[PDB]
Amino acid sequence: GASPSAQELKEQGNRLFVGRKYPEAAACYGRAITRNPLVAVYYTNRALCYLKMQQHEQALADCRRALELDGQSVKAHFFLGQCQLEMESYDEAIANLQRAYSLAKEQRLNFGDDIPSALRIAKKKRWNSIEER
Ligand SMILES: *CC(=O)Nc1ccc(NC(=O)C*)cc1
Repeated sequence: GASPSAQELKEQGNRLFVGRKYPEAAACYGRAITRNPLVAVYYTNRALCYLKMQQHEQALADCRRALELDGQSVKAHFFLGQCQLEMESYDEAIANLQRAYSLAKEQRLNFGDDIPSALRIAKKKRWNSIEER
């Protein structure tokens, strides 16, 4: 009988995630959330688990909750944008990826070419969507 802290469950979820045990990692992050539900990173951790499993509605809800808790979160806007892109909500996806870019610059955070690459892909898939449909 030990009940772990939220941070311990987060670390446990990280190890499960690296092992590609995403349902188990998601459940770990969920148990961290119940212990401290005001911590936005636990929600973006779980949202990435759901994205790996193509659970878009759950990933969307976690990203939106992370933004309620931290409206300036680069990660929440980025994974929200990715989720929306996979759901083909192209204009919302691009707008959230642009917000992630602007916030990362404001916050002095280096993500290499991650955000420009996501933006370029999102725009190209949007245009391809239209050039066909
Ligand atoms: C704890 C840890 O290493 N997590 C982690 C998160 C994300 C990724 N990369 C992708 O999902 C593409 C690797 C490891």
